[PDB]
Amino acid sequence: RDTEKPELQKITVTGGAVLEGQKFKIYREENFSATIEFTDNSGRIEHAKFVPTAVPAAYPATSTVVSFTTSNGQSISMIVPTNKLAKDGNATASNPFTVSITGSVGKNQAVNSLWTRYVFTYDQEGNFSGNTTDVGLVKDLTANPAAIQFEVHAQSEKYEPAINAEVNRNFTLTANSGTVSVGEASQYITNATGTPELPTTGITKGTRTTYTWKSGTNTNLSAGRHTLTAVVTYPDGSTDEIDVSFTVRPQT
Ligand SMILES: [Ca+2]
Ligand SMILES: [Ca+2]
Repeated sequence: RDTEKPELQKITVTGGAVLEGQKFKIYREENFSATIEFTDNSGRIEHAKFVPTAVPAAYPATSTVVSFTTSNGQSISMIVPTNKLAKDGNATASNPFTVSITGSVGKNQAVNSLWTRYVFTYDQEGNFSGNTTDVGLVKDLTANPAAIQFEVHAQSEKYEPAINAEVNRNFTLTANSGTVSVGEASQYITNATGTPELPTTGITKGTRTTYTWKSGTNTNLSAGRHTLTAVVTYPDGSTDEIDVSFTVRPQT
């Protein structure tokens, strides 16, 4: 008889999260999705569930869709395709049993917020993936292979604004002006080469990236050299600040 536990083989993620082992590092106001793949030596998994603790690890049972709120009307969902359970060959290396995760986190959810959930799969004999350890109690995500975490990060951690090299910042005054206006910050700012394109909208309706001059910035510049600070505010309200040089010369 089968006395071998099903085995979590692989996790994949897409969109607004980064995977570190069993932890999903999620940037606010961005959709993400994930898959977790399991195999069993029998080739068949009978039950699969997501639960908030490890207490019911050993009890074979199935969940459909479970979720939790993440502020700003947003949520994370954990989904089992239950109609694929309890079929021969549904959990082989070439056809792993796959559960999905999808959602997003609202801007009002604090940075470093952390949720723990547990995913269990069961073969027909009732052997289960993972174990009964409470990773909160032992302060160690890795102590239970069934544990997964969702950790909230600021969009400012993901993005790196840079200066658009093609836009002129060396100005010459006209014949009869003491100043020249630098105008809008947005014309000078882009994403650093090889880093993610800056967001436009968030998930919360009405959220969007802004490009402004830092409070206290004078924008009508007289002759000389200047350094101005531009503020990129992401949809989640976190910010990068980038210093931008300008030169103002008199007309000959
Ligand atoms: Ca088995
Ligand atoms: Ca940044």
